[PDB]
Amino acid sequence: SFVILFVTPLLLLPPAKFVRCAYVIILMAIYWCTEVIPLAVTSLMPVLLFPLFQILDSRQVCVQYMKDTNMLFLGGLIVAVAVERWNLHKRIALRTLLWVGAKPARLMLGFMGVTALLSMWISNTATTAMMVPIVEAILQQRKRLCKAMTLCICYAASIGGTATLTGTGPNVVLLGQMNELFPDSKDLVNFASWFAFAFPNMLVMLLFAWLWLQFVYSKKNEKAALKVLQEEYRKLGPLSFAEINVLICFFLLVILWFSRDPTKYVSDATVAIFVATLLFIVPSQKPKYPPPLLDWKVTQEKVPWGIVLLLGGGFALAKGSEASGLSVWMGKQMEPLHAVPPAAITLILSLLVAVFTECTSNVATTTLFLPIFASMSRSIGLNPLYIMLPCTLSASFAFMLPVATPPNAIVFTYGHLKVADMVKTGVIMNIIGVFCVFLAVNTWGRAIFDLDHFPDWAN
Amino acid sequence: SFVILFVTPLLLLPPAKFVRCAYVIILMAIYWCTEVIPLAVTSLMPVLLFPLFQILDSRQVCVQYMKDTNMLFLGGLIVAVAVERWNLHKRIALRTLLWVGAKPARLMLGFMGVTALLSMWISNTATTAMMVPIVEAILQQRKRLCKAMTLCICYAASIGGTATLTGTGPNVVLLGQMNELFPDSKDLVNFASWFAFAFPNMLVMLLFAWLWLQFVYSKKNEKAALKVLQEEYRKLGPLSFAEINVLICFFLLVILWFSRDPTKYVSDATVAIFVATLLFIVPSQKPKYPPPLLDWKVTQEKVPWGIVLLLGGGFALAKGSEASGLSVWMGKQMEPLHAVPPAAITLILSLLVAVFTECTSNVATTTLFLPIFASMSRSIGLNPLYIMLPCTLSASFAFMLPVATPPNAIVFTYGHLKVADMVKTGVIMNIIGVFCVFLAVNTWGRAIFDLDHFPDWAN
Repeated sequence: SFVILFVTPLLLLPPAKFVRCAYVIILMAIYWCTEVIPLAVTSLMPVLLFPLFQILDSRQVCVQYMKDTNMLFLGGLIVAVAVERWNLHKRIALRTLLWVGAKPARLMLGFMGVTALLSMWISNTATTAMMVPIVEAILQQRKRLCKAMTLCICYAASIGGTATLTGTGPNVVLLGQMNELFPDSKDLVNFASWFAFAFPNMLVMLLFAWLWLQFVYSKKNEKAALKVLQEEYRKLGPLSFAEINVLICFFLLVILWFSRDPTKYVSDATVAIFVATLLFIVPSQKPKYPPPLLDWKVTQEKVPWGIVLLLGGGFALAKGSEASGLSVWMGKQMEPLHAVPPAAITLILSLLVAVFTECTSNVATTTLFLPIFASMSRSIGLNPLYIMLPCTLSASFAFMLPVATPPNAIVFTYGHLKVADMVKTGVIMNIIGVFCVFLAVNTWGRAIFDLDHFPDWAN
Repeated sequence: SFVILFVTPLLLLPPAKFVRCAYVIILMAIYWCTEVIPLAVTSLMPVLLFPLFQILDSRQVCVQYMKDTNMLFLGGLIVAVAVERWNLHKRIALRTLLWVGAKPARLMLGFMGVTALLSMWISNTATTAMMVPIVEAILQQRKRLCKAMTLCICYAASIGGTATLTGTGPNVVLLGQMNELFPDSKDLVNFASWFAFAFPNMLVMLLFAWLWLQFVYSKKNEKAALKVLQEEYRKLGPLSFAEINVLICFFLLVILWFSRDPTKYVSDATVAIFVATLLFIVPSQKPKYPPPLLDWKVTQEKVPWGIVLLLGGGFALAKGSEASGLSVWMGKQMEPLHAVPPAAITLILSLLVAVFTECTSNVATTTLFLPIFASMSRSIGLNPLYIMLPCTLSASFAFMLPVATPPNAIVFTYGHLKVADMVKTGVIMNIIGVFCVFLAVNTWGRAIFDLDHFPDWAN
């Protein structure tokens, strides 16, 4: 019940400041998992508790909630709001679905592919909420096929969100934790490098996921799917001037992100804010002044400020833990794990994170786990990325339960899925994702991020 | 037109870093006044421009957008959302209106008083939006009386918002500018001290405003007003458990604010966040688990995150100006004003700010003006509060034009008001407010804030 979770851990107070910080983290973790209070409200607990426990005064805690990574996430959110408002993502989805065809194998392949590619830029929740209605329309016009198609949308959304830093919350958590715990790693992880590392990983995950879904689960079926796609495309209207401007702004954002990383004042957040500002200036109609692509009302009602506060609370947790000496204590405690082969450590941690994300939020899960893993990596003399990147990717492997991530809840809202089918498919999804992420980290992740050597920024 | 304001100042680039910061500030000021892009989007321009002009890199700029004052404002906003959601503010308004009576003089007095007291805690926009419908209902059940009653609601809302730090945006701007420009002034300005200084000032403004409105502008009229108030009170329902809990949480917030100021880790933001968190825990119904007073959905859709970003942009402007050496340059330039008597300087500045707020947002106006006035005060060896407090109070004196502040727009949305009547009444409002604020700053503001001496935190 809520009462036992609300009251009992809060009254655990009877020590050292690192013990108080560990208590704050454990209480926040319990509130993350149990959802007794909202995620953003839980993320505000550092402001409440660190001054009370004298870890950081209110000024230090409050200045941790908006940062470079948080601003980059906000800019990406604004761009995503612009894309969703002018209905460009559905246009891309329908165009690519028409291009790939409608035969059931390639139909599922195209659905998973477009969901993954759109989830790189649009949020996984929004991508799933847009894509599932098309699946429902096609199915209405086999039970195994229905459940496979419902699962594939959320599975591909979760996989594709990992490909870009702004694609999913755990990636932004990883970037913020890298800047907090390892400040000397100046933009080593960025949009270009993270893309170069995760997009092939995302493609491998998508291919193996599609293969497994074909394993576990035709003319007029193709004709019905084509009819549905064409009818959905006709009501979309002609490619409008606003959609063209949004696409141009998005392409400019992508080009500036990938070109910035082929003193350094300009970062990825600067590019995101630049394009977001342009979205409030670029007209939505031909002048023949026409309204801009975005106004502050829709940006206000559509931006998930709760996730921004969640990221800020994660950064405040990192700051309080680093200042209070908790991270040093954890590193000293679990350095006797320097006897294990790093590969086995990565496999075990990825499996544990993938399992743990089935019960709680991906962003909260990676927020809780990344400081511990970074302390381990610093203690055992291993590259922090070599641990954090696979664990950050595994934080998005919410495949077993509908309550694991909002895309699973969205797909489970429809009646084609039961809990049992989802858990049987999701265990193999978790194993496949862990294997693919392991292979990527051990094969081309090493070249991109220099995982073979202990970096200087890890001390 | 928008095009000339969009393009021409942006292309002014052909110098010294302080010149570039001054250019950024001037461009932001033009965008504040002209409203070419939204206020929050304009507040994000430091992130775009300071890295481009090499004043501050993206990490320094982005960390300025959430701070102690911004968190306190957010907590107060959450508490206000809780009050508005459970319809407690309307209950207080109707109860006090029934208590004061319905005779036209005391009717207007009670309306102005309750609007001022509610605007201390609820936002001026929300207070006006709640209060004007009661006025309309009473009037429906003399043209001069109608226009007087419509003006008085927004006038009292603007006056009452000054009484508390969270009452209006300019006060939060003043607190943030005090922490930015004068870091050594540890919580010299706080909720308790600002209340002790401004609540008598607010009362004097309210009394003189009511007197002037009676100057420029009965049984069954009283009976109709009483009938309207009673009927509005009956549909409100009995005092519910949720309203009692919200009132208790509000009283706890007020008590903790006033008792904290009869190392220092706990601040007013800590109290605001504590009460806001309690609003997500305290039940809204008798357990007989019942839903809490707040959930994150309504808090998300009701909190003005745009104003939070506006405050953050103001803090980033202050940081970039202080770092770039612009403030030193302005102080050196306008120290030849050390020949004027401080009282004349305060009168002139208060008049200029009160006039300038008629054309642009109060928050933007005080954001633009406070750094210049602080630089003046530092240069001429005068207490910065002795200049900033009257100017911060005058920033809320939006009385002449409907476009000056959202309360004026709300009251002007109804047809009882024309622009001419509003400007004639508002010029005398501005003069009266400037005089009252001058008297308060020179009589009891000196005792509270030690305005007679140049403080050490002003260097």
